[PDB]
Amino acid sequence: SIKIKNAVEIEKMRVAGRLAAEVLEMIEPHVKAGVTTEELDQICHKYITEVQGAIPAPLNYHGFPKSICTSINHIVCHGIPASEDTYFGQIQRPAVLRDGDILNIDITVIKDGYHGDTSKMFLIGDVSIEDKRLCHVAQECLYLALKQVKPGVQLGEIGTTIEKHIKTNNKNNPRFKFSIVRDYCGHGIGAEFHEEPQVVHYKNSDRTVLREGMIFTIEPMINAGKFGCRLDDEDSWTVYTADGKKSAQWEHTILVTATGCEILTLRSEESLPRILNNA
Ligand code: NA
Repeated sequence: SIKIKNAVEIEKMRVAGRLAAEVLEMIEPHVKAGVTTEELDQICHKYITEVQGAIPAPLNYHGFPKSICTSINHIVCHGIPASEDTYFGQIQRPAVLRDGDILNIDITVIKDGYHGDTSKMFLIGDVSIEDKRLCHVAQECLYLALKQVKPGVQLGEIGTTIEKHIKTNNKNNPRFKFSIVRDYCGHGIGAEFHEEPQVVHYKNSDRTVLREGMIFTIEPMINAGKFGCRLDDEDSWTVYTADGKKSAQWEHTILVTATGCEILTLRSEESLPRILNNA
């Protein structure tokens, strides 16, 4: 059943959302060539627990071995912080940032029983034009989906909007053609991490109607190659592009308002309004 948050729950979700954004703002100066994902995990864990008085959800509730997810390059999602680069057979399982890398840091914070879920891309040193375009177009996908959100809109319009943007990108930029990951989706979020509904990022005809008070994530994963993914069966978590090309993701937790949406995880650096009037 999809939850409609009451005024008290919305305020707690606003606090959780800001805390999750704050972690991403705090960590930025630590993100650079030669730092391990393990170090970033230690700094975030300590900040979340000691400064925010909050909980890292993945470590405590999801059976994740660390506090944050750190996905580099061809890792799509659920990269595991570590101190050393390892291998899944022939596939690199990176842990140490290099010039030219792209990194997603994925933060899920709980404060007073409510969740804030967000992620962003960081560009490490001099990143190629193709990697910049991938990160940029993935963020455009999130931002354009947000512009469609208001009461009465069918859920399928989110993925339909994202796929329309990627189709246009691919028609206009044959050198920088992208695909949408199909295996992972956004989701209702609140008192529980995984609530209804499921939010797919590709073209679909889901007729679920958005209502004021619903809270859910939009988190499109865009691949520089084909859409397919491969799960690390050794560590249970790491998801790779099946073709070894890079992948980028941006996520916000969002509240449906009377006329649009509120971006609970908005960061200070973003040129996106915290409250969109899409009416
Ligand atoms: Na990636």
